[PDB]
Amino acid sequence: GNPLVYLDVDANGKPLGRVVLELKADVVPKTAENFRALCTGEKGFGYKGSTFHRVIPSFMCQAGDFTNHNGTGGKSIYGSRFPDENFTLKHVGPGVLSMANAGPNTNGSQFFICTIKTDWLDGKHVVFGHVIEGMDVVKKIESFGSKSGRTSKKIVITDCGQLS
Ligand SMILES: CCN1Cc2cc(NC(=O)c3cnc4cc(=O)[nH]n4c3C)ccc2NCCC1=O
Repeated sequence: GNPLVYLDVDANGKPLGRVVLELKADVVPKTAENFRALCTGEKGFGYKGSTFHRVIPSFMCQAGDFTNHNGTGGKSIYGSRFPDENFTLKHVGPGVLSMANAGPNTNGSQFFICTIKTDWLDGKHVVFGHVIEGMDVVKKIESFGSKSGRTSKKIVITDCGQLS
């Protein structure tokens, strides 16, 4: 079945709790596998220790730049970028998990969790999962964002991995 993965998130060094994500490998297997392996760290790199560096209230929480920690970096398990697998899943509401990009076919490791329906991203960002548990954690993260995306607390994925 589809993987379940987790992100354990701190804000200013104190735990907020756990976000559990279902990865829709049934729809986007290549995109799901990238995220899964970055959660386990099994390729020797991944999300552990990295940050939510861009958080915009009433929009989304973005993370996954584990190389430069500022939005310029990250990489996939396949290489520095990989294609848009499909656009079948839509940005239907809060809790959607989707790939950040720098235009078509530039998926790496950066991703975002929506806190609203973001329909204008349909056909532009690859949706690959959703929050199973821990939306309260996502709302906390969101509350530490700003219009510019700059966070007002240091939001760190302290641990991450695969549950099933
Ligand atoms: C740049 C080189 N690059 C990495 C890369 C960068 C991004 N960047 C973003 O999505 C982003 C990040 N941070 C911020 C803060 C902000 O205010 N905007 N913002 C944006 C729009 C997305 C995916 C990938 N992965 C593919 C590989 C690749 O080409």
